[PDB]
Amino acid sequence: PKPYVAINMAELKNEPKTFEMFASVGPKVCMVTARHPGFVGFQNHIQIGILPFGNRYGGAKMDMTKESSTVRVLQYTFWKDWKDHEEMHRQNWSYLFRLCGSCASQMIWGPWEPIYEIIYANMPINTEMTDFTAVVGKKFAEGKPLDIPVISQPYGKRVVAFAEHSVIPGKEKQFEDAIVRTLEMLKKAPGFLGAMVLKEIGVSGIGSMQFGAKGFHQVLENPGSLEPDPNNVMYSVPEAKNTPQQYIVHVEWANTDALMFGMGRVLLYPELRQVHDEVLDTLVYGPYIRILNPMMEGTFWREYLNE
Amino acid sequence: PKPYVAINMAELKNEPKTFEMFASVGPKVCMVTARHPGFVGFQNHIQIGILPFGNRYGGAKMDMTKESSTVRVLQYTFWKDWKDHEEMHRQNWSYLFRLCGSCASQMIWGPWEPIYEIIYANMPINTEMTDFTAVVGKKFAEGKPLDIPVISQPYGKRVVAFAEHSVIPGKEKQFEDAIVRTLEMLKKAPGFLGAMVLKEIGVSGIGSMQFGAKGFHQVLENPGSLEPDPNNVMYSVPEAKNTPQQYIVHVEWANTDALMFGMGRVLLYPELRQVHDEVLDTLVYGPYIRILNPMMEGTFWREYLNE
Amino acid sequence: PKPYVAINMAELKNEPKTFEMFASVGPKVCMVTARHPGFVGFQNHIQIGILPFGNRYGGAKMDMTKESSTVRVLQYTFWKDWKDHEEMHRQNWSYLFRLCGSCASQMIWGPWEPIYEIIYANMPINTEMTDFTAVVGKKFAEGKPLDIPVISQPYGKRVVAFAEHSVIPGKEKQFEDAIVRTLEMLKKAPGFLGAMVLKEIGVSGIGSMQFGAKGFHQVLENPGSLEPDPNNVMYSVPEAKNTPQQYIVHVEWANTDALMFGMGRVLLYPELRQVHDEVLDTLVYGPYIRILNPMMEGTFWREYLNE
Amino acid sequence: PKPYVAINMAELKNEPKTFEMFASVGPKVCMVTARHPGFVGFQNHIQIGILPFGNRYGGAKMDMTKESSTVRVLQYTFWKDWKDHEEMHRQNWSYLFRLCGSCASQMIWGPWEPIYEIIYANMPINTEMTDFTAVVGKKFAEGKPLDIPVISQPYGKRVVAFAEHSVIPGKEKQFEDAIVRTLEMLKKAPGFLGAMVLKEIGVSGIGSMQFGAKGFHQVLENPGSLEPDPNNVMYSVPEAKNTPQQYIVHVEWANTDALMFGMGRVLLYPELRQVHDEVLDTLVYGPYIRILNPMMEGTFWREYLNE
Ligand SMILES: [Fe+3]
Ligand SMILES: [Fe+3]
Ligand SMILES: [Fe+3]
Ligand SMILES: [Fe+3]
Repeated sequence: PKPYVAINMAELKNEPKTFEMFASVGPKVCMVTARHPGFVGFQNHIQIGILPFGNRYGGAKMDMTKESSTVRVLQYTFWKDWKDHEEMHRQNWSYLFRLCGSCASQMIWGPWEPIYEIIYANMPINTEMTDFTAVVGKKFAEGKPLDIPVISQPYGKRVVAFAEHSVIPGKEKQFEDAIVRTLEMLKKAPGFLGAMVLKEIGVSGIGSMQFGAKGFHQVLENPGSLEPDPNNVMYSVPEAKNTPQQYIVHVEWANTDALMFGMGRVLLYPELRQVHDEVLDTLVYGPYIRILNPMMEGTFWREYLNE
Repeated sequence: PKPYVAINMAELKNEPKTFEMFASVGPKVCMVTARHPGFVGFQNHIQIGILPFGNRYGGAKMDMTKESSTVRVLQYTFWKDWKDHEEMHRQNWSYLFRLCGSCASQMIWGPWEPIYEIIYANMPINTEMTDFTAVVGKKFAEGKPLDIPVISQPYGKRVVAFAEHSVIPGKEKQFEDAIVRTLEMLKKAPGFLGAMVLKEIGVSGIGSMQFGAKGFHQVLENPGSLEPDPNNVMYSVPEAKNTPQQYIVHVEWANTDALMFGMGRVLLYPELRQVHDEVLDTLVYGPYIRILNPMMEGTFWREYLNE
Repeated sequence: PKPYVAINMAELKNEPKTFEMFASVGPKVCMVTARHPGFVGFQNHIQIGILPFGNRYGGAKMDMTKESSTVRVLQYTFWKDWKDHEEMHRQNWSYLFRLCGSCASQMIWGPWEPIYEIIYANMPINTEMTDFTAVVGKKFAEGKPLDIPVISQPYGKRVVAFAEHSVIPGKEKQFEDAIVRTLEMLKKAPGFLGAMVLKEIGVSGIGSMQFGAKGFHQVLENPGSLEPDPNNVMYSVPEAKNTPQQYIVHVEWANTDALMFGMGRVLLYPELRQVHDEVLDTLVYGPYIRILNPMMEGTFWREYLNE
Repeated sequence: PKPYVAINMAELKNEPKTFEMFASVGPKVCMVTARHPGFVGFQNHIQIGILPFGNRYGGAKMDMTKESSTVRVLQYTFWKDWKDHEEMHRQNWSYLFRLCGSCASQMIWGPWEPIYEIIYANMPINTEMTDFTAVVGKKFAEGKPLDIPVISQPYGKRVVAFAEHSVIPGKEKQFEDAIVRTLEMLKKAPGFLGAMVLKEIGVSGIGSMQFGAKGFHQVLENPGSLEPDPNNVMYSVPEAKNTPQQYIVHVEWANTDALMFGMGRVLLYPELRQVHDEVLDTLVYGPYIRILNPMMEGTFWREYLNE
């Protein structure tokens, strides 16, 4: 079934010490989240650049890692029910806060953790290049050759287009119908590895370290080993849901060229351009497209999705 | 009277070429906006850093300009009626679009231009250190020594704390009452040069280059001298107003130390901490505090403000 | 069905500034061409070298990019009807001319844009190495394993042999019959990714910036933002068709070794050599073979071709 | 059938001279062992690093080869009957001892050669990327597409997780049941190339150069060409079997990322975590996971395994 998605967002200094603590702390956080039975997996991204759209963002490029002073992370966690995420955070607060707190020395902005429902998904299981022979064999044995997916390689060996959209109030239905039509046509592009549409349903205060006054002072005053009152979150997840409605259109690609010209198909192929024009007519903000590298992931979230 | 405020936000490459075109294009844009009789001035900022809040944002410091790969600009324009801003853009579209278009090669994100109402303002006219003798003389001659302001130096010789807040729906009145009480007490801090509270009323589609499909293609395809159809904006300013409600708390200071410890008074002075805790209890997001340098400005906006 | 092909040819300085504007202007031109419903895609090439034929062109080699002072571009655009190309140019002249005009500082020769009919095509859809599992699955599901193509990777991950021929008047039928026989046999060579034969039907005056006196002076005198009169083109496309008849034999290959020895099959394999000798007997000029890298492309032109 | 496994372990100086004599002497030893008809193959490993488990072993990383002063070897030889191994050593002692003796100048610890029975095996034949077409063709021809394996590339082109476990006396049955359930689920991870569980049955005294007093002095006093009395080994293989019972869990992976996150599946996937927790409850020591590179191997041992 379709899981819910929490996306933890933050911006940190682009330096070795940051990536070192990614390697130490990251696995720990993931292991703690896996204590909850509603946890079905994760996909953690580093932003490597921004899609320039010709020279609309002429200062950007798809890979800005060698020049950027900061690094943005987007950590997806997947949940059977979005309430599982909230429960997991509270049940494991002593660990999560202290783990996430150790990132402080590198932090510039965040954490900020919106919650999403998946309203459309065409996402395959991941496989390594070593796997495809056994997959093909099994699918033919089952008489289901149509269920043979593309090869979507895990652990940093593909790229993601993270397209931000906010929609004019009242035009949500038009956006959702048109974007699904768009993605159904987009899958013809070479190197297309899957797409899903995420619709924000709210924000996790606790995941964003957004407390009332009491928790705010505890966060600021913390020596590192004393958690804020997790009960001092002043709003529920849906209470923080944004209007204009926010969506993420998440599209995966074999490589950044396939991404650039593949996403470009909505501009370059007249038949698809006409369909995607219906998406553009609904927007308050966007499309703004971040280029992401899915480096650390628990690939079994796609097994839950596709069962 | 209180003007409305448009704030044009963008992120550009932090390099000499960016600042060179600031010097060339900036004045032109300002001269064009001054064509509209509703224009009462401007205050253009560069972000120089982020308030770290101890080590809450331990990767940040108040002046990150020497290390940052990007520069964020926040360009305030002041208007008798916010509709003046929208009309100005449309009436002078051929000039403005082609001027702002020349920034493309340096752009990474933006432009994004929310519109605000001022719900509280305690902001003096600017004066240079050369002016204060005449100001003192004039005010005593008129029998109005209470009207002698602090010395708030224009053109990059003071700093701004730009504090972002979003508020839980239903708590706006609690937020506004408490933040005004806070700022009324905050003005006692040494080096305090004024404060105002900005409340978002919407977003300018045209100022944000956010069009329907037609305008979107015209923007991407533009050689530099062909404006998109300005009539292709699909939403009004109020249709894009965010819920949760967004506020900017804008506080000006003599220098970055006075800023750090002055803003810090809301944490460090128990009486004020109690008042400001009422603000904290209302928030979905924030406070997130950007450190700004007001470099280019038309100081007469404060003359309109203070009559 | 078979589309018509326009090939825009130009020679520019081989330096970073040229490739930077390829990246800036290129996408824009492509987005503009896609405004016309008869546009079915594109394939843009950079020449990387010349096939030396042993030492017939002993000063040449297949990759001369590190030593050449110039770079030649060959930009294919594909059209349902060749008149669509002409119509597109005229309808979008203000954008196209200003876009192409910005290349001026790097230009040494061109643009020159002959138009071609395709008289033979054996060209597969492009696929990334990630795609083939799904393609195989789909074709077996449909009971059409013979329709499983070779893997022809898009976006610079294969190479093209661009073979220029001009034919003795009266020998066109012999050339065409023999070259098709040749290519039908050539497809047995390892790493063969497809072939097509293009027959010139004329030249686009507007795409070649070839006007009468009025337009000529407008081009020379242009500050960059004032298009020449597009009605000052003095000849129709067929009026410029060359006699001797010109052809392009366009053959795609996995890599430059497969290209060299694969094309060489028409000299090295006695049975194929006898067939290809019938081609050679018809020539006024050629074969002259440019080595091309297809870097930027709209791969959906092959979907139109093979539907 | 399942062969028995002898694993020769040693630690040597990490320098070119060590690898040079690996290349000279290594093949010789393998040729001598192949004199015995019970020999069914071998898989020789170099340890390239240690799995850090987040920062549990924070001084370790998966590839420590550029920094380490030593290199550990683990040389698997496979035998129809474990007694064949003992027989081979004694029958060919003059060659083996003089061959292994030439390693002396580089040795820091070892040799130590435990013997194991395989209690679980899910291990495919090796294939190069060049082979899979013919493999697929053959299996479909035989009507057995389910017997198409993953591509497990020989000769250094994959990696091994070498997981050491020792089990509480009385808990061997629980360990063995749980670890098999674990590995049966683990095979779902991307890039999983096979697994087996080795259970120690004893230690080869002769393979470990562990003699009585007489042989000890002969070893120490040897000029290089005088073997110790091979009959002076004072214990049989089973007499040296350890309690607590020792196991090796041997898992092969496409690459070190697939290894890290794949092995990590027993921590990150809740369903598998519950199963694997039953393994953890039985342990005296471990899991300690060495990262191995299978460089030199006789791949036909897997043909014997899978018949
Ligand atoms: Fe979370
Ligand atoms: Fe504006
Ligand atoms: Fe053209
Ligand atoms: Fe041995």
